[PDB]
Amino acid sequence: TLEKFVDALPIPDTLKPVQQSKEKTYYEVTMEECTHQLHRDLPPTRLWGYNGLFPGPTIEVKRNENVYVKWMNNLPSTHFLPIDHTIHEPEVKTVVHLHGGVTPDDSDGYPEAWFSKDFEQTGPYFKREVYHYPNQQRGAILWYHDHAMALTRLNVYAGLVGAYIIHDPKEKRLKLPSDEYDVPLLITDRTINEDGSLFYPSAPENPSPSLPNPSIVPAFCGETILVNGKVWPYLEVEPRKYRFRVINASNTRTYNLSLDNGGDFIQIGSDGGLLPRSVKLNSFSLAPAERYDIIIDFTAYEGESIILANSAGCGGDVNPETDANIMQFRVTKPLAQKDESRKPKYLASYPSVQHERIQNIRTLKLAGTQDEYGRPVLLLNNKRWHDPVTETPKVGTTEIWSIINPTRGTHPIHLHLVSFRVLDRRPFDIARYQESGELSYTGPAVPPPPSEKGWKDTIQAHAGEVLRIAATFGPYSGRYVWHCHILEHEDYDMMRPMDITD
Ligand SMILES: CCn1/c(=N/N=c2\sc3cc(S(=O)(=O)O)ccc3n2CC)sc2cc(S(=O)(=O)O)ccc21
Ligand SMILES: [Cu+]
Ligand SMILES: [Cu+]
Ligand SMILES: [Cu+]
Ligand SMILES: [Cu+]
Repeated sequence: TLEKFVDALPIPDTLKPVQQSKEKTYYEVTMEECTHQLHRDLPPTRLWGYNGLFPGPTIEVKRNENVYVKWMNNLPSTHFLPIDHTIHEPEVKTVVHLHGGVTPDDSDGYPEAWFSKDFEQTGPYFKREVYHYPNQQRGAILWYHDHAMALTRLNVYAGLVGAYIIHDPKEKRLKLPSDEYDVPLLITDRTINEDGSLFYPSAPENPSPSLPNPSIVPAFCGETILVNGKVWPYLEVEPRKYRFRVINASNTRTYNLSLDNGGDFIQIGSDGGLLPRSVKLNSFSLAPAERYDIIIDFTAYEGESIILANSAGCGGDVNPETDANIMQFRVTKPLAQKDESRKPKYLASYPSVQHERIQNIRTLKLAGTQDEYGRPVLLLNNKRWHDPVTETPKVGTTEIWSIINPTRGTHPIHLHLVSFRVLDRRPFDIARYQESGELSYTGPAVPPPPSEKGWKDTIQAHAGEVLRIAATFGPYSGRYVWHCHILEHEDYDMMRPMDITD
């Protein structure tokens, strides 16, 4: 296996606009098949990249900056990863979703607003080529990726991901580490063949001969961990405070991260922006699509090599030699200047300041059935994607969603458009729920830890629990989605439409 910590961490370039004025910023991003070396000892890997880059370029905006991005498909007409034709027209369909984006519906990248090369064919919900992001939201770490119906796991695995950072200039005063000392970390697990080509499985192992070929799989666990498009890389840092925007851009894998010298992370931010108060943590779980905005203070570790480690298994216990490792920091870079950054305690106003009336309470179950080939089909509330819409909140109103998970594992549940608050989690009797539908608690409600006291948009719903969240649906109305962000689940078929009505 590949030797750890021999390639420098790439820092993706910030995308430059094609046109910019005070009224409007316009970008163009083209999806391209490209080859890049993922490790010193591999031949170049054929990938699909935004502007031919993996990850895609980092886009940086200000709060309320009036942004447009023409996302274009210039990919080949055939995929290179295995497509299962029985879970759902051109073969290659793409659509770009800005995850976390407070976005009008027709710029949100609905799964059925896909487009093939040069927009030759378009899905039935396509309206526009040039997406509009008015960015009328809290400063935060967002990220962009493909969201095409029934291909999301493949197109994302192929390399279609990037970071998108919204900067609110009212946050400048906190003096958090900035510029060179503010670094995104997009984490993606991959399996890589000897010839350097990506491996994505064609079928579960020990395929029942009942199975079609290719067959979707319910979960994907990569052998190797990349950050910013390199296998187990190293970052030289100066002995001072750094901010990192940590984004789990992996298909299935959840990470549980720590520093091997026992140092602390200082979490300043969640999916939806700055927490009200910074939190000192030794470790943290980060499931697909969650983001953690953290300060790491390398001040006291000059000269040290410090591994960002991982304790969470994927399909097994972590292997100390492989997936127990993420990346390595080397505190050997000389100070370019005095560390004037800060790690304040007092970051933002609490979400609990808000007093909204509860218009409605939805009860949603995570469940599934079995198809004609014997495979698990994962379903939100026992509905298929294609069934008539049932989650129909009214614009401007607040709902509590109770999410009941009687399955064996966690699902990271994600709602488009909004960020939301975490109210609490509560264990329940699974066997009883499965036998009779009746909901009996085995213990009291647990409120969120401080990490979850701010704004979230992707939230881990653990097994044998009920999770309650509270969201205000707005400011736009329209047609959006909600889904498990395990892409293998999402595509079959753990994704529903969500209509925010007027
Ligand atoms: C429940 C969702 N889910 C999986 N489902 N797939 C299943 S469950 C299952 C049971 C049987 S049985 O009934 O014959 O026993 C046969 C086939 C099955 N398959 C098909 C292969 S695999 C998975 C891994 C992780 S992890 O990777 O994050 O640890 C997380 C969540 C996951
Ligand atoms: Cu996403
Ligand atoms: Cu999203
Ligand atoms: Cu799931
Ligand atoms: Cu989504």
